[PDB]
Amino acid sequence: REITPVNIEEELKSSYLDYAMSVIVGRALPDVRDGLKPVHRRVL
DNA sequence: ATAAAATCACCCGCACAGATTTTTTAAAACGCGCCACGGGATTTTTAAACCGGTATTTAACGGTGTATGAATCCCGTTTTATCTTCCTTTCACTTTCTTTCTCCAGT
Repeated sequence: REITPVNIEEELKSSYLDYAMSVIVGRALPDVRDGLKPVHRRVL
C-alpha cells in the first residue's frame, strides 16, 4: 500500500543495469553502417 | 566527448530611508560689585503648664463568615561562562631587478 519493503540489492541492480544499458545502446557508441551517433543523425 | 546541474559585473530615472555635516542655541562659567541678610544686644508679650472639676469617647472582649499568604508548578528574561576569529606583526624564503665580469669575434 502506502509503504512497501524492498531489498537494497534488487533496487541497486535494476537501476544500474537500466542506466548502463541506456548509455551503452543510445548515447556513446556509433553504428557500423553509417558511423553516426544518434545526436549527429538527429541534427542532420 | 556526451550528459546532469549551477553563478556574476555594468547602463538608464525616480522615489525614499538612512548616514554624515554644518549651524544655531541654551546651559555652564568667570570677573567685578554692592546691599540684603543675619549676628549681637536690649524691651516686650504670650504659650503652655498647673490646679481643680465634669462629660463624653475609645479600646478590649465575645461571635460569624469570608479573602489571602504560603506553597507548587511551570515558562519567557537576563547573566555569565565559553567557544571561534581577523588584523597586527615579523620573519625566513623566494623572487626579481641592477650592476659587474668576462668572452670573444672583428679589424
